[PDB]
Amino acid sequence: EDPMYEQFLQRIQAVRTATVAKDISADILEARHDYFGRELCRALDIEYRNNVLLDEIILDVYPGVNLMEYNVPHVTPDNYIWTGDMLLILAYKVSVGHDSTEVTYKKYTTLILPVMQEIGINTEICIIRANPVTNQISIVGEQFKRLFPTIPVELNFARFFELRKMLLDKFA
Ligand SMILES: [Cl-]
Ligand SMILES: [Mn+2]
Repeated sequence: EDPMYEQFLQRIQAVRTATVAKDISADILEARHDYFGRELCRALDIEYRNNVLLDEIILDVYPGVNLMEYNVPHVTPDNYIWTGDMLLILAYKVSVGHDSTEVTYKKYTTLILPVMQEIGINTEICIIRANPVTNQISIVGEQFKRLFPTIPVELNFARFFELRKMLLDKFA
């Protein structure tokens, strides 16, 4: 009787269509991504956000920026850390493979770093990935690994697994 679980259960119970069920599956994958981020930020004593506009990040680190003379792409990374000298752009991932990591890594690089270079904010793209089966944590970003060499998260993706399995069983 978690509310998140009960609400997915109810939709899986209700769904008749493979088409509508695709949306439930994506929402489960999203909720799983967000649970990892929430837990990861608690373990690291860093502020949890999910999807902050790049414009909002620039204004927090440098409120005096003359924002009007930059083309700021309207991307929403998962989170960020501003140390006072470097900006760490964070994305969370829950996956067994690398591909989603490499896709996002390149997306964030193409879209964030150039305007940040124009502004003069030292920025680095970091991705943290949880394997939902083994609970192994893979990190990309040299400075993140320096700031957080130990990550004491305790994770449990079983509820997410059970929900997805029930969908897959409904639509063999
Ligand atoms: Cl994910
Ligand atoms: Mn995201």
